[PDB]
Amino acid sequence: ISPIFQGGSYQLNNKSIDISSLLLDKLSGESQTVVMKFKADKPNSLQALFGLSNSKAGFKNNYFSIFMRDSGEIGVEIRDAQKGINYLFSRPASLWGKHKGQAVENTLVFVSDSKDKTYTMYVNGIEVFSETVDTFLPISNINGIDKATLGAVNREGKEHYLAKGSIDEISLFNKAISDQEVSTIPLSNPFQLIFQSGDSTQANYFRIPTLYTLSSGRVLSSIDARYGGTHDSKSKINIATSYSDDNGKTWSEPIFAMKFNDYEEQLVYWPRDNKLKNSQISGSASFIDSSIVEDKKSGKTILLADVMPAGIGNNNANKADSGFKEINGHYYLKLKKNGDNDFRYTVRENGVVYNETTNKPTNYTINDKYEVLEGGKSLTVEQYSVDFDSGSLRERHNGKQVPMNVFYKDSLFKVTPTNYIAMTTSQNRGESWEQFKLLPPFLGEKHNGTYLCPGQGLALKSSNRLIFATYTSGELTYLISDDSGQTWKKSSASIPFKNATAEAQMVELRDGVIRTFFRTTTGKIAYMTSRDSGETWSKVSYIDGIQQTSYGTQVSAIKYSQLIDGKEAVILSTPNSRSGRKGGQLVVGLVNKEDDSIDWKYHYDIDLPSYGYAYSAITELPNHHIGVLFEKYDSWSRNELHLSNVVQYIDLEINDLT
Ligand SMILES: O=S(=O)(O)CCNCC1CCCCC1
Repeated sequence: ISPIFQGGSYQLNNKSIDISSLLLDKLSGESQTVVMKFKADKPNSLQALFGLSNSKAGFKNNYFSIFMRDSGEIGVEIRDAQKGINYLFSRPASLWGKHKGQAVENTLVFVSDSKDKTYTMYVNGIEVFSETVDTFLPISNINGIDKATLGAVNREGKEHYLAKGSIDEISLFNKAISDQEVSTIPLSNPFQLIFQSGDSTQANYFRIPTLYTLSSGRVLSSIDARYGGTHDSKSKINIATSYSDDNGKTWSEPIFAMKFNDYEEQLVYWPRDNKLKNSQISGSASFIDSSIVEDKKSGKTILLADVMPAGIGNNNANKADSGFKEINGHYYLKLKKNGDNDFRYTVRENGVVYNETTNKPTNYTINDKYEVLEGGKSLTVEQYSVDFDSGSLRERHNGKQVPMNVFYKDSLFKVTPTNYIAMTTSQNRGESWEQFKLLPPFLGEKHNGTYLCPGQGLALKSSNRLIFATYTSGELTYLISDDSGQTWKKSSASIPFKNATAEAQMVELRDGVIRTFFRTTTGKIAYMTSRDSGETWSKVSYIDGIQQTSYGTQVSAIKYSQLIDGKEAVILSTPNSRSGRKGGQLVVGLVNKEDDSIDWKYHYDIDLPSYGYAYSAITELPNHHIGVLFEKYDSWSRNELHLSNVVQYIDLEINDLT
């Protein structure tokens, strides 16, 4: 259908533009669509892009607005004091501000559908909210509307919520356009999606991105596919992967690298209201925080992640138990059988379940998928599904049988309720993944596993050495393999912190010389150095010129292949803010060959200082461009939980950064 009104190139310079005579008499019927292409790289704190109001004295609360905040939040108000209606719908972190220093043209589509009684907002091709109401308020049925306004709302004759920005194009339709029609509207997106709601993972949420460039030229990404909102474990979370063979222009449909099936893969809209938002899937096993490296020698791609048994997360994990029993120099996985108070079993060689009290093998075995067999026959459990149909979160059996896994709630034999690290490998560069295997304890029988640092492992350039950083209380614990990941040893580097989330990423400054950058509790990013390929580590120092919050945020880092200003270069990706997870930057450091110190010379702004930026992944793409996959929202904020499609990918060139 043709638009009833269309205008363009409006500059919003803290002065409203009146379009009443062009639009108001054209509005008819109870359904409308607004399509608006707009820029705002220096927004006010709160500003209206579009308003329909009763501007008469005594009717200040009779209006419709489309508004934004300098946080990147988008929203609408629909109000009529006579009808007693005051709707306010919004979602944080919905907008772009700048990309490569130029203002981004955001494409906004707002559908007011009277038949459905639903208000739906899309920005940049992403649905950010869809709200169904009991009593529908058509945007043009507001009592006494007499002004149509761009860049403010006219209330009682005055300009409220003045906007700074521009509207390149605005169209209105006297119809609620269908989802199919919305999808045909052209976009000018500065970003891509690799993982997204509705894809093959069927997760509605995603966190903790990784990127790694393989020697073939293929670029690989992994991620937490989070089902029960954006919550850390305890929850349902799988590790998913996708790859690109064209320098990041397109990406394969995701597959899983690690997955559990005790709960259904459900695409669920997790509630965002204050009463329900902390609802958390509490009976599911999960994976969380993945990291990838490529092994030159074997050709294998190796991926590690934390594993959490049913109902377990960092919070309630059995500290003081590895989950393993050491028996004459070997670690065996412990099991507790239904009805016992203690863990009287171990998993011996060939998956044989052994009774530690009677010292006899049982007629139970654990296969390579950690599934329980009895007399060689596969046992099963019934799968759970989740719903909020009763007004609160419900977890219940759904009629479907799946293999009984020792990480599951319903399993006859259960592992120790603590955190583990698992490893999987791919021999076809991410096209498929082998069944995962648990790594052994590294810090003793009665110490819970260390926590994997998400992002990349490190493959040393002049040897076969592989290193994955992990952390625990009081130290970074580096896991080192010289045999393609078949065996691992630890290298402990104490840090002056108790219980910090010390997420660490490494760069090889030169042969044998490793610099590790890591998150702390001090508001500054820290670093340490190894000059012997990770055997021993320096004391801790801190980077100046970058701010983090007290709780900190994961940081990613690479050694760039090409010289910059004649020097070896490291690139760092992090929020640069003392206030929240926002103000995303790539910081380019030039290495001083004399002393290995780094001159942090260039700071590239990913988007606005006030716009969200949390966990991130960076890689040098085969064409020497930089790929960034990152959480474009404040993933700490309790106001920004459970947003869909905020993990986004962008392509940059080195000249963009300098
Ligand atoms: O809250 S954030 O800093 O965004 C994420 C922190 N996750 C913590 C970590 C999760 C997996 C293993 C236990 C600890």
